Amino acid sequence: RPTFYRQELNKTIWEVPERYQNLSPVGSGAYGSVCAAFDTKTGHRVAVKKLSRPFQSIIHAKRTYRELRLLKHMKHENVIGLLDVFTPARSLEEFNDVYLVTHLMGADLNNIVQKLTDDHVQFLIYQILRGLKYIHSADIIHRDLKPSNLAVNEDCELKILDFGVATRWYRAPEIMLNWMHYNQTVDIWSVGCIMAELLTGRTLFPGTDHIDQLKLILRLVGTPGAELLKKISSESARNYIQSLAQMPKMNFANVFIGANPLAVDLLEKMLVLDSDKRITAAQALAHAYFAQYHDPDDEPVADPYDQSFESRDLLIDEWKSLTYDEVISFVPPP
Ligand SMILES: Nc1c(C(=O)NCc2ccc(C(=O)NCCCC3CCCCC3)cc2)cnn1-c1ccccc1
Ligand code: NA
Repeated sequence: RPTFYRQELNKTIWEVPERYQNLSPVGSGAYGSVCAAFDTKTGHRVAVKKLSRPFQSIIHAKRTYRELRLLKHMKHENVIGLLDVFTPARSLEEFNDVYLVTHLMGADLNNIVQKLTDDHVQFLIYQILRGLKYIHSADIIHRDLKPSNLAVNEDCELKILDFGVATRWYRAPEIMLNWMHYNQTVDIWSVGCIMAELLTGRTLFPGTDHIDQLKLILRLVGTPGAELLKKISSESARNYIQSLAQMPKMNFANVFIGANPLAVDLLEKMLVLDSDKRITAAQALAHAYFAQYHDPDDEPVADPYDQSFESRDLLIDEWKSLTYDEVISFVPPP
């Protein structure tokens, strides 16, 4: 077990291994309680996140466990990974604080987007889809993909993260309200909204609320057809839909005027209202738009992820003990 040192940063106490030096708060609360640090083991800059009141309630304790399980799972170039997790505690009874260490990323896509060049759009969306193929293969759904959850270094290498840009702007209509029926392609909707905004410089669906959000979405993609309406089990949802004056699907070529026609064709496949018909991440990687980058031998799937804990109703100290187990069993990447 390593030697720790104590300091106070912008109102928060930080007890970290001497391995991590030169701690400097980043963002403000945008990312949580996060410090840029120098990792003396590797000679790389890292980010250290100290979880806030991780075991204050059952729900905090389960969120803490969930975050650590997800982070320990992720082993892909386009997904944030866990470099280290540590507690200053020497025992479970002493255990109250959880620090996570990741790569320090350069900028988010919110603090980048001005238009981008079509080549930079191809590469960034390619990497998002490559990461999504990976987490979708583990039956993980991001559910809050948006530009602030995407980080990109000066080299344009991109990682998917979740720090949690209104979420509603990027959210699939089927999970805008009554979230009882959806699939992995809720994330593909979000990618379509992100790609549109990289191409145009403008939020595609800047809804002021959930009702304005659905209105903007149906304006572009049209009101549900007969085939989709047959699949809506919520009577309230059906009554809302069928009370709207009918609207045709726009020709996306007439909306994204001047865009690469292959980018427009991929947007048409991502922003399909019917989630049964929406392109998957694996399918989208094989789309002609990514001809320059697609390598079907270098788009790996994930190991299976046991999310059986999500269904469990446990006490604070149980979630705490499980979290402690995961800290102890952590094996750093080589
Ligand atoms: N602020 C940070 C950090 C940071 O906070 N690291 C620490 C950090 C800790 C956790 C996460 C995270 O994602 N928890 C959820 C994990 C599982 C999801 C992964 C995705 C798929 C769905 C499951 C993220 C970060 C690193 N770089 N920058 C940074 C960025 C831009 C500019 C300047 C600095
Ligand atoms: Na979403």
